[PDB]
Amino acid sequence: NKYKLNYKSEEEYPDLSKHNNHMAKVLTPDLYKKLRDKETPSGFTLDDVIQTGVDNPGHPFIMTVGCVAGDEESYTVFKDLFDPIIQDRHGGFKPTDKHKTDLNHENLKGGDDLDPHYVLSSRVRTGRSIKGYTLPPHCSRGERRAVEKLSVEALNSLTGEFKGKYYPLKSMTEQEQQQLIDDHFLFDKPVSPLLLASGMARDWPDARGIWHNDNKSFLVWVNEEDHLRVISMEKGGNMKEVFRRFCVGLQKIEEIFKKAGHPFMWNEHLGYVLTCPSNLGTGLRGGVHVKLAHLSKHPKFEEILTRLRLQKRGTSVFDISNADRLGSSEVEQVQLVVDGVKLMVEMEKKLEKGQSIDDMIPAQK
Amino acid sequence: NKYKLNYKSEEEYPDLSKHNNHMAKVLTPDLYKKLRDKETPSGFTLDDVIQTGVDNPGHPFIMTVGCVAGDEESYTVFKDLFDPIIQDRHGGFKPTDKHKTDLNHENLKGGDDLDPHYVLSSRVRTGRSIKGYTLPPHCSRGERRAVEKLSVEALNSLTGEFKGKYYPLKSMTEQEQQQLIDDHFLFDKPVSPLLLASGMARDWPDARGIWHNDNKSFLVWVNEEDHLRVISMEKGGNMKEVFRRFCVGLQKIEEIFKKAGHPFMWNEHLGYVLTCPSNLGTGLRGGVHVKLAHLSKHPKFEEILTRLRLQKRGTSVFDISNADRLGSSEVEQVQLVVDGVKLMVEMEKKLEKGQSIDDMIPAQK
Repeated sequence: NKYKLNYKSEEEYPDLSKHNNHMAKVLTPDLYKKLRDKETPSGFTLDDVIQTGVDNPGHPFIMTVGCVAGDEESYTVFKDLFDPIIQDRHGGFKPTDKHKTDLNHENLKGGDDLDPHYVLSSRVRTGRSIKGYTLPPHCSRGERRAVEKLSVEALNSLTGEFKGKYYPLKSMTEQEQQQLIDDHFLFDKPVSPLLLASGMARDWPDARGIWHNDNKSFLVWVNEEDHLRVISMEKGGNMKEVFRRFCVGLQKIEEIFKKAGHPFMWNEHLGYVLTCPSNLGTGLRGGVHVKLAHLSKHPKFEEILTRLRLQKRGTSVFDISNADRLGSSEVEQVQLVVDGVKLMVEMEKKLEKGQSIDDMIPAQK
Repeated sequence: NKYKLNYKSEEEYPDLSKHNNHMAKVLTPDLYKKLRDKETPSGFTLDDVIQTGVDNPGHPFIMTVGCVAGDEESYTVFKDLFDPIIQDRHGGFKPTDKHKTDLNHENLKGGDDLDPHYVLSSRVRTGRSIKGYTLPPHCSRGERRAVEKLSVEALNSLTGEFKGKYYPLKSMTEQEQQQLIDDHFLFDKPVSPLLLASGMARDWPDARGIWHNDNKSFLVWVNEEDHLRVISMEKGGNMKEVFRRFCVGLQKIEEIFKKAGHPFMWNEHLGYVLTCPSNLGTGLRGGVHVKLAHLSKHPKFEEILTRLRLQKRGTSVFDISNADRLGSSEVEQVQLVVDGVKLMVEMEKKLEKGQSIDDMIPAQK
């Protein structure tokens, strides 16, 4: 990435011509001129935020964020870039709005145990950053190793439902690796160019690794896209339990990290901070794998997804999850999943009977 | 890449465990400790030289250099790393040896017009760096654009045998591009991980481009692996003429660049400097495409290649070229090509007749 202030702003300004990303829509020659000479306490500059957006012009059909933060201070130092990108990507969320965090699983009160004939598996995942180290697109091997070191020691101390074991990618045996492959716990070097272009793939697999509890119901990936990626999963429909395991496991790693002088990066405005702006706030994606045989063929599938504020992705089973991140707490996001997936299983149980279905007005369930 | 001097040398030292590259053989904890705090006038550090070697452990069968220079001063500033790597890769070439350059095509005197029934095409290529800008793994868009700017204006002024036209990759029409594809003049974004890991692919295709004369006998690629890549080619066997066009065209771009305050990077010890250490000296690769029907099946093909000091690669036609770069001048390298390919066509004309063949002792032809 890197700039050179001996050069004129216009000589260094990126050619964002046929680019279709949140970064390219916001950058103007002035914004670059104004912020091109700044940098974070760690040496992270604007050229470094926008690099992956200069390299990846993408496709007109879909918009990527096109930029990353290498620090907790990148969001502040370069707020004039990030601010409008955050308001756009996250539905008008202003520079002056606040993000409420809610990990009291007891507040899911009104959320349940979804139909096993339709919900194959239930799952909640989030991403965390650790205060004190820079984010993956910038962190040094020393920083990476410290994050891995701190995490492994926290995880190794966990006990009971949370007792588990760590699996470094570097010295992984074929047996240890095939297991993880058919356990769905494995990750490898990023092939995505949006990921590769921000420089977060350097030194692979130094300090990267995989941790999971003995029950294989709780998983943590270390040093991949963000310092930590945590997941609570289950076969079936007990979303309450998946969220509760998730919440309790998170609070146990969080206090160990607090005590060591390294809490999860978090601020009243952005909630939990992570490397990609589209993940700010909760970093959460709670979802299910549902059999929507008829509903998915229905003309109003897309619209019903939108009004329930959920979204889907491949796997006639779909991976449906909440679509919000900033502006709403985790209890409210996993609440919308329980609600709209309950509704959709009802709708599917009607079409099975040749009956017509009824949508709800927007933003509920 | 990047380091952090607040960290202990051992916390930042790379895990070069099962790596098989020239860099990994030379780095020791002390060498890193000693040089990790240095940097070139441009900000280029050791983490930046060795990065592509930390990322690419490679294959035990073949050795890669595993490091790059982002400056003319990287070779000096980090001489303790580069020095032994250069002596190893280039056959004992000491820190105190000198490189003689020889672009007097008249000195090819004793070199000719190779057999057209066996030599399909003749070709000489080299790489150049332009003094004043950093090398591709580090250069900014501003620097890249300046190199492109300076080159295009030099090339555009050339006339006669050398009149030509420039083709930017950025605004290339499909017609302009298919032509170049079936003209064998086209290049695109690097897929090699050794290339991608040193950061030289940033901003693609900003400031990259393709230039060729009207005769399609002279070609220059701008801002790809090195600032410039120049090639003189021809169908057939007139190696004298391919070298002469090559030498004359090079001297014409060289004087234009001298006059502007930007000569080709060159020093009495390393000859022409380029981003990869394996290319130092001449950066030259003169070669031919030869029909070696019987000789290539011969048990002593590999050995005869070695004693002639040539090497081959795919395309029963082979692409045979000189194997040396540092320690020998260009006239001596293209001389070894004319000589050994003349010898090999003779050998092939014997096997065609059921006769036995005779090798020469090492380092000649």
